[PDB]
Amino acid sequence: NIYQFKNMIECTVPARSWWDFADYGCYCGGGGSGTPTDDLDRCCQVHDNCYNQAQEITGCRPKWKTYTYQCTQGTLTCKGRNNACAATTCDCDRLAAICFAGAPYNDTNYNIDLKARCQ
Repeated sequence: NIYQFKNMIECTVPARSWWDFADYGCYCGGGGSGTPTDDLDRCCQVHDNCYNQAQEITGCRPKWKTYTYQCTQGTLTCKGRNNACAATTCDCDRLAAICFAGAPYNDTNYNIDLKARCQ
């Protein structure tokens, strides 16, 4: 669920408040269309698409599905006790958190005008 995803981000990117990723570019946070503004935005686009794929699983709701994962000593892991839905969304979240940690963060792309620049 979103609470867990937030914690994954805090796990992989300790040097930044997770809020910095809540409204970035065309894909991070609200909005899910247009051309990704940079590498970080591409991470969010992939995450968006991943959730769309997971929701094709019967009764699978990415934003609310509670999965089993662990974050210790710099390692993020999705546990083996997850059913197909939980396993899928945990992986979507894990890959995005890892993607975030290796992508540059440009302050100029934070809180941009989605209606005007993401068409």
